[PDB]
Amino acid sequence: LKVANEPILAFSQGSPERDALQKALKDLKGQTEAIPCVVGDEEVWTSDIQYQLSPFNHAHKVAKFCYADKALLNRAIDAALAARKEWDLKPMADRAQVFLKAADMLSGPRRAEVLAKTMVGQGKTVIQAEIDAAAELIDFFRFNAKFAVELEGEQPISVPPSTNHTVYRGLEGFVAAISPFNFTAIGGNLAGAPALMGNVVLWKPSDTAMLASYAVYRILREAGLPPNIIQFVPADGPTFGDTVTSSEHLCGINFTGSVPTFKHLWRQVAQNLDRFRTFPRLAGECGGKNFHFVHSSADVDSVVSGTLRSAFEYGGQKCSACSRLYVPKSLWPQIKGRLLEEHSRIKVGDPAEDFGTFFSAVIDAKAFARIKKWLEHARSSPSLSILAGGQCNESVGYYVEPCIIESKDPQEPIMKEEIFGPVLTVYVYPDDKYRETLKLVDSTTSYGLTGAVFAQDKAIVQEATRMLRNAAGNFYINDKSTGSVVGQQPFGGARASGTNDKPGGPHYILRWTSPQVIKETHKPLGDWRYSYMQ
Amino acid sequence: HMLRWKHTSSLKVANEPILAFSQGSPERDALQKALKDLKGQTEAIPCVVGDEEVWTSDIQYQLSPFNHAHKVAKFCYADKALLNRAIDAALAARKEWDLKPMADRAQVFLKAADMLSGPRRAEVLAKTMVGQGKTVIQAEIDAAAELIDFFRFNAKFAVELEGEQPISVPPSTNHTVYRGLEGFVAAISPFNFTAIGGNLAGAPALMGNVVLWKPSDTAMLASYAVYRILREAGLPPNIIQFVPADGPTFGDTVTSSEHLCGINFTGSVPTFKHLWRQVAQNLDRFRTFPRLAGECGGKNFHFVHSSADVDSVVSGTLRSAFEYGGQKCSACSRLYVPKSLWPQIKGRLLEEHSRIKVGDPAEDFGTFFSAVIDAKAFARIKKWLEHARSSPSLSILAGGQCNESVGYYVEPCIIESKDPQEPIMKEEIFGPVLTVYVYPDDKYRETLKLVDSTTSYGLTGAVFAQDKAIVQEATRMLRNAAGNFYINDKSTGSVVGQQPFGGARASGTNDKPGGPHYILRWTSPQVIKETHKPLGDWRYSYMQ
Repeated sequence: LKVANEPILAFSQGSPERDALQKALKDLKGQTEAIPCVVGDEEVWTSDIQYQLSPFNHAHKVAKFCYADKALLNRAIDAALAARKEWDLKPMADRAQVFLKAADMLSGPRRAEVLAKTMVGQGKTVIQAEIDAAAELIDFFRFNAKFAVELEGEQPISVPPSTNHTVYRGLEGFVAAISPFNFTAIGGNLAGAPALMGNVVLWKPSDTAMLASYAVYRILREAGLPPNIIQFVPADGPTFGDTVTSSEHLCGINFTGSVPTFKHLWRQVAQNLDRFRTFPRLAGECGGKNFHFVHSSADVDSVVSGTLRSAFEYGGQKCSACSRLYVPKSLWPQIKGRLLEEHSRIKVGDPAEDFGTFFSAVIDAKAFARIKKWLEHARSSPSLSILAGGQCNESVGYYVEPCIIESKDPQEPIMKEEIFGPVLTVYVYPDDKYRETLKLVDSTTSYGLTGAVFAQDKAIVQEATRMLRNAAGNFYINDKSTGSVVGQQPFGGARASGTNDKPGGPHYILRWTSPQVIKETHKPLGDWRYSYMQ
Repeated sequence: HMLRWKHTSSLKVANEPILAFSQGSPERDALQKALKDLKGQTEAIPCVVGDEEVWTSDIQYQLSPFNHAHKVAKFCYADKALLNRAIDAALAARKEWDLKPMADRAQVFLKAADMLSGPRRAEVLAKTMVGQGKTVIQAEIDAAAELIDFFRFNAKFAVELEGEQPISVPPSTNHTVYRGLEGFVAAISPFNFTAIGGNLAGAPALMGNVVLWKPSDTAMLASYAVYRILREAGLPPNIIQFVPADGPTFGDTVTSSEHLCGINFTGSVPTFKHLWRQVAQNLDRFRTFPRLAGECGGKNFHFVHSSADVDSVVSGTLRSAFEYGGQKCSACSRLYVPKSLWPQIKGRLLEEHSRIKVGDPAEDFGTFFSAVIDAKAFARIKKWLEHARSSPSLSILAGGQCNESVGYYVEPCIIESKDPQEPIMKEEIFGPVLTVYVYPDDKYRETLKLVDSTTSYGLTGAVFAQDKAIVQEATRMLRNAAGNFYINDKSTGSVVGQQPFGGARASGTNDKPGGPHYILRWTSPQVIKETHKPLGDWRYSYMQ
């Protein structure tokens, strides 16, 4: 199966895509969608009513949904389990066709819709929605389809008089998919990739991405996904976790989110290990405290633009966002001056009404409060100085200005802890301490997700690459630490950053299949004795 | 381009040929000599950390299963201090080993494979026969063929994996580095296959990991032989630490280290679950999330349809149930037979049964299988034989005796159950004990469901049938009852590269050692993107 990456559109004035997106945005203005839980084809409402708010205008309730209770979740499990055998017995190609059709729909007639719902519901600007809800999701669907179809061609050796064949079975049981607010595409992949491999899934989408998540769900159903293969089950986090880890039929958890939550689920599975019919597979992509490391030979313009984008795009709400910048003293006057000047030109505002907006409000009240706590810490710490930004205002939306901080302490808590907000901390190191500082990049935090080195000196790049081998699972030379592209930079890292199953690459789907090998022998067997025994 | 990437190589390997050991053959003469080399000998096997041979006070003996007066090895359990010293030294060796080209790491295993194939073949076979109680052919498919195949095929899979690279588009170049896991891996191997110990420790090492290998007490002699061959083949010090130990003690120590990054386990389900829980308990101490791999037991079936070839059923079932005393994770322990064929099959099984020779595999090559592994195994099997006599649902059709005066000798035993849910149909015995359930022909479908639902396991199984429609139906119905499924062949004897081995349900994590994907559990890939042009502005054109 031949596939290539979905083009990223330019959205120039008067372009078809810009016109379509403007209309789709208008289609959502003032609208609230009532989004039910979906079990099979049944739309189910509980009394546990919840609302998703537009981050940049929280008066706008973009969706009303509800939390599935334990009983509803248990029903969803039973219904899914009953549909699994037939789905798993379907040829891989037939299952792939659903995702390829969904991809075509997202590429064309549904593009504007999913972009708009991601913009209005999650607070993304045009381009951030485009690389996510369109390109990345489309790529996940097309590339995983290719990988899965080609996996069936990975067959063992047959020697006469026997024929051997590997059957890539889905896992027996159900998979729980738990997706984060920050990428529409990640939800699609967490539920979609296991389903592609013959699994059935309870999908708990993020509250704060409900609108776009349901849009993806409906597209999958319209593209031909049968009932009870993916159940759409928003729920209270703990309740969902407690329920799925209590079922003897749990066979996997596909998680993206916080370290402590993933650890909790892992421990719940371990506590209940004697109840399960098989050993559940846990996949978890968690956060990072990602670096941009600058050598004195760096191209300053690239450092500045790459760092502004990595640190501040989508309000810094990326697992891969740069939050610690290491700069040699010799380059600091240039980089400081340029960062502060460009900072003053960044527009924070309504991304639907003003396409000039660089980034918008953070996701919700809780994120706003957490980020404010870090800004307050930056105003308190003896080693920290806010160079620019630091303002926030939640009267209309959850607006946090981009903030640039200098730390005199390379080990300050702000250098170690993931904020998930538009907060960049800079540490200036003496040029003659480059090596010691590279070691600090590696040793300071608990994370291992992304990092970049900016340098134009080959020996330096080779040395830094070797030294930072385990400091970053996605490592960048002269580029920003965010924006991995499916099939080009498979994404993930180790240390505390998760299990590193590399979604976006060819091996990810292997976590969602439990292979069976069939040997058929075409001639009757001989005696049980062996010739040497005579 | 500041980073330059090498062309990846390819590797041509094929399965190691099984030798015939005919009279007057060089391999038979060599094996006889190697067996004589062991007669009356006790090897003192130390712990090895780096290149240092270390002894502790916890002295242990390995006995020859068929002559337990013969202590084939004296070894010792590493204490917690020594295990922690081994961890420290392995960790200090890891970065250099991980940075070695995959092809250089592969060379060690290819050299070891050649040594095992040729000059060391008789040695590892003899040590497996004498120490684990295997017959010639069981040792051959194991200590030679399978171990050699693991080393060669995994080397091929690993070298070729580096050719799996992502797409690059201007202005950037993307490359995947297949890093070893950061930390150490604990490998915990079982008594029943010499080859499994080699794979459990060796596969992670091949992928740039460092390993503490706790071999099975009852396979110490052969295991140390493999370890020595690896070192001789060029494995550097501190890459695989040879550390026999008390099982609980070993598990407590490795799961208490912040640097644990994997456990590669084959053995009992309860032990695997215990380790899994210990890792979960210590989750907050680890630098990264440890990867647990576990292959555990089965309760494997041969299912017979009325259309089956009777002779194939009988011979395949006798081998599956009784070879190596049924001490295989894949051994047939439940036989389902249709009433129409039971008179023929029963007659044949009983006749052939009476011809099975149990005895000393070193002294008498006529031996079909020998003693079970140890006193513990003997005791357990004895209790099951007693259960068969006591249970009103069970009847012993053949065998049923045992004698531990010289070796742990158990006759092959065939039992009929009238109850398809009898405990003996559910619980793994790991002994030469076959249970048969006879079902009415017209209930074959209902009976297929019973095959699927009766046990907690999903490892191996076979269907014997000449009807295509039936084979297709059974194959669909039994999809999750067996990770290795056989049509008209016995349920044991998977061959590397041909039948990748493993199963789910209670039988383990099913990572399919023997196949091309197993090595992926032991690498944590990094992707490097190098961009070759300056970046532009931070703004985008649509924002204008």
